[PDB]
Amino acid sequence: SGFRKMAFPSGKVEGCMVQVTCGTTTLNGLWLDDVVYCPRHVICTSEDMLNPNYEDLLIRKSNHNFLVQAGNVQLRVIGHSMQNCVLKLKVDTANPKTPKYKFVRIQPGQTFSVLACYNGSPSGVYQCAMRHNFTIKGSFLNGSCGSVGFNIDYDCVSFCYMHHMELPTGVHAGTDLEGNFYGPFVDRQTAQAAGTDTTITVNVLAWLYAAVINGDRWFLNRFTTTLNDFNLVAMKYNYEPLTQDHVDILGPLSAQTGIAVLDMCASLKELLQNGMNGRTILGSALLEDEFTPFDVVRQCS
Amino acid sequence: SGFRKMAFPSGKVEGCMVQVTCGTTTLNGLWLDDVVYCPRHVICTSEDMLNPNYEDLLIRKSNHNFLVQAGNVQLRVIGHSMQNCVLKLKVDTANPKTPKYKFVRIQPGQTFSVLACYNGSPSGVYQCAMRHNFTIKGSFLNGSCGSVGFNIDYDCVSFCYMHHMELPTGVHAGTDLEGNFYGPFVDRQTAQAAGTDTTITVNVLAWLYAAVINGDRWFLNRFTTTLNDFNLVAMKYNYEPLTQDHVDILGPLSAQTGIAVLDMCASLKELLQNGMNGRTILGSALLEDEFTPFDVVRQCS
Ligand SMILES: COCCOc1cncc(-n2c(=O)[nH]/c(=N\c3cc4cn(C)nc4cc3Cl)n(Cc3cc(C#N)ccc3C)c2=O)c1
Ligand SMILES: COCCOc1cncc(-n2c(=O)[nH]/c(=N\c3cc4cn(C)nc4cc3Cl)n(Cc3cc(C#N)ccc3C)c2=O)c1
Repeated sequence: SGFRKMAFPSGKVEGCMVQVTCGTTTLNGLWLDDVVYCPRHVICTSEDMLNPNYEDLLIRKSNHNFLVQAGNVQLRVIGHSMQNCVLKLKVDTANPKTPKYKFVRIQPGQTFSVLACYNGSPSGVYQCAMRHNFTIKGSFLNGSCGSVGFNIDYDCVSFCYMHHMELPTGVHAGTDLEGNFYGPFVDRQTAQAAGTDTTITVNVLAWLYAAVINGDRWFLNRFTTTLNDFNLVAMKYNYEPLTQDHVDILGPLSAQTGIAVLDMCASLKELLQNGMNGRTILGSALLEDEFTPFDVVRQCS
Repeated sequence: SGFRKMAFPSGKVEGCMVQVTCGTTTLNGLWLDDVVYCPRHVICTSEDMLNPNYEDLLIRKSNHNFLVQAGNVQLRVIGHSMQNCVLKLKVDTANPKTPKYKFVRIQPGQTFSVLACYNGSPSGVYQCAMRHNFTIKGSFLNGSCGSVGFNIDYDCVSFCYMHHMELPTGVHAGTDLEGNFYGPFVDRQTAQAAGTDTTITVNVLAWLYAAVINGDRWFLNRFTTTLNDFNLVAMKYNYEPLTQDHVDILGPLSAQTGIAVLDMCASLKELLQNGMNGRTILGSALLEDEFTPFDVVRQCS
């Protein structure tokens, strides 16, 4: 029993973190086979960071301008190129610790583990969700750029996020490992703002099922509702509209608990309209939306 | 910016997890140098588990009754002994991945990372705190016995917890790595109950400082209080009494935020007496007590 914000074991990724330095600008990189991936912002000097022309800055560099350190071992850079907002540094040694891996792009509402790193050294691991506005609410300090987000399935690491910057609201923006930003953000020092966000409804319902599996039942009721009346209430509370595919994905949890999906939606409507009255669910006093149905099944089955 | 429940990177521990099987009873073990540590309950058959005499059960075993598997490699058991509630299996191969390590026992209110494992295979990592009643609120399913809790300091893994059982309330009990239980629990199938718990006050104040560092300020006030009037309110809300050593430990966070410790205690008193009024702190609607001052400093500095 129990339900926690659980990350994937981080070892497979720890073995790929390195430090990349260009001049006095430094950040983290990801070493897979004989390639090091990192944010292209590393080629910026202090005066370049406000409004850089990255093609211009890159053509003025050569391989020896990039110092890559894996532990204490310096890796020799033998090629460089730019791929969207990521730099690819070809090195003369293939990383012996390379796991099986994939570069995947994720959808809003999906979760992943983040390995926060500084100076190429991993410091901590936690779970994140990609928000509807394509930001993540991470925990990153100065020097964390190039830290990666990932999921693990059968020894295969699917990398989905590399961290670039913090926005003024304190949330985080980055790219997939192909260098393409999540959301309408650019790697320049402009005051950029995250768009409006919404609550991920299917995740809240998955978490309510997790609560039932773990013995919190107080929010259940004999009421039911229709999908459209539920969505009429969701809209009023800034919740994503629930779709039939969402209902479908919740099928397994519904079966294992014996609470029909639209019944649990009736529960959620009541919770949105009346609050929790000093009561908690799985140790939380608000409705949690950063657990996917898959996350719930993994921890509760 | 940002504040998350952050675990230590788990790789150093992943390299030490193995599976231990005795008859048809199986669980996880920890392989360090040429020794495998695991819960002694593994020597119990189904009929032994209710009321076992472990000395009797152990003397009836020989080395070949223990099957230890590290990945697909079977490790040959060459000695066995019992140390309190842990079994030590000497194997003929020293684990090449052994990190620098220590066996330490922790105090209520201290936190640690848990690497949840099944069949010797790590599945997830999360942060836990040792409660005042010596339980932890973990996330463990059947087969998780032998999973370990740890902290990491400068490449040294301090192991502090090995998981044994779930109590009827769904919280978790286990031992230090010397085999000595945290709390008044025994490794037998008796209905055992966790004693009363309290809220860890110094941790709540540390978390309020984390909130200020991250820009949540709404709960601050010009009020102040004395330690004893604060404690008079704490007692009423089942909070641990705050001591001068706690005030001392909060010194650094107080300095970096410029909010005196007893000022923040005035804030906490107001929060306990009036609640939060639909407002949140660091994304939570209740007062969080599983972050130590050290945890806060690590993530916010
Ligand atoms: C309470 O803490 C508040 C700060 O927290 C943070 C959380 N996440 C990230 C950061 N962060 C950083 O650390 N560096 C950071 N620029 C840098 C500054 C540097 C100074 N030297 C010597 N070398 C440096 C390397 C970088 Cl890259 N930029 C800005 C940024 C980074 C990238 C990338 N890639 C792309 C575009 C931008 C505008 C940032 O946003 C800070
Ligand atoms: C929603 O889930 C509810 C269950 O969640 C859990 C969370 N934590 C732990 C458990 N758990 C388990 O997994 N096994 C478990 N006994 C076992 C049963 C087994 C069957 N075979 C084939 N082999 C087994 C090995 C174990 Cl050890 N015991 C009980 C227990 C274990 C130890 C140890 N060491 C010492 C004393 C006791 C009484 C337990 O409490 C279950």
